[PDB]
Amino acid sequence: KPYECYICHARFTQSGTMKMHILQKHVAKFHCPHCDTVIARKSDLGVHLRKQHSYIEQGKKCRYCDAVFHERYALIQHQKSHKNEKRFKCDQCDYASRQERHMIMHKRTHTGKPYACSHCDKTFRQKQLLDMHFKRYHDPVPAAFVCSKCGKTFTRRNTMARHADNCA
DNA sequence: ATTGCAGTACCACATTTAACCAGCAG
DNA sequence: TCTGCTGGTTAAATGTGGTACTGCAA
Ligand SMILES: [Zn+2]
Ligand SMILES: [Zn+2]
Ligand SMILES: [Zn+2]
Ligand SMILES: [Zn+2]
Ligand SMILES: [Zn+2]
Ligand SMILES: [Zn+2]
Repeated sequence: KPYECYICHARFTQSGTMKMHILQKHVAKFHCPHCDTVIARKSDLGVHLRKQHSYIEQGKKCRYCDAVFHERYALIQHQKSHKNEKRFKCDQCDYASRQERHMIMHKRTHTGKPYACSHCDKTFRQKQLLDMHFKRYHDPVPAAFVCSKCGKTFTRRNTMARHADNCA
């Protein structure tokens, strides 16, 4: 199918689309009257505001918040007020978590320890991350953390680092 | 010197979603 | 030709999560 584009030899089925390629490469508007976005093609602006800016009859709720919105753009934009913010406040105590998983663990301290070692009568509140009890006690290598140059060893980086600050 | 615990930092992997783009009917 | 739609394709942001790390207080 013709017709080849002269500067760059597309490759287009119909002339109108080819001239569209000359316009795109080979720029253009358009700016959504309501939001600050810009769209390549006008028809794509059409879809943008048939999807972001149509009145939704039953409002949607924020994932983190109690705000409802009847506009999609308004809804997402709001969820912005929640990004990189502590979005999971805790009812019993004033601790807040950016991620829910953490909120669940914190809860456990208030609502008491369902992780249990197979080999021992030990229950760990947090997730497996405390089944590293398993590595230490049911014992397949603690980390060295060597200082320089005194060559001393520490079981923890931070302590070693502090020591390294003033050593000879 | 240390460790366990609660909670954070870091960094990688999986998901979503909104514009792109070609082609099309009217 | 011209205009407005589409469905499927493409990446950037964000959710998800593993884990090493930390600060605190035994
Ligand atoms: Zn060209
Ligand atoms: Zn808009
Ligand atoms: Zn909200
Ligand atoms: Zn709490
Ligand atoms: Zn055990
Ligand atoms: Zn040293």
